[PDB]
Amino acid sequence: GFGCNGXWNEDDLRCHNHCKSIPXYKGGYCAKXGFVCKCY
Repeated sequence: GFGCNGXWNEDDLRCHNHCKSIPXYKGGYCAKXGFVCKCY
C-alpha cells in the first residue's frame, strides 16, 4: 500500500512522501515485490 501496489504499480515517491509525512521517518521505499511501503 501507500503507493507500493506491486512491481508494475510501484510509486516509490508516494511511499517516500507517505513516510516523510510521518514524524521520525525521513522517507520510504517500495519493497517485497513493490507491495510494502518501507519507511526509514
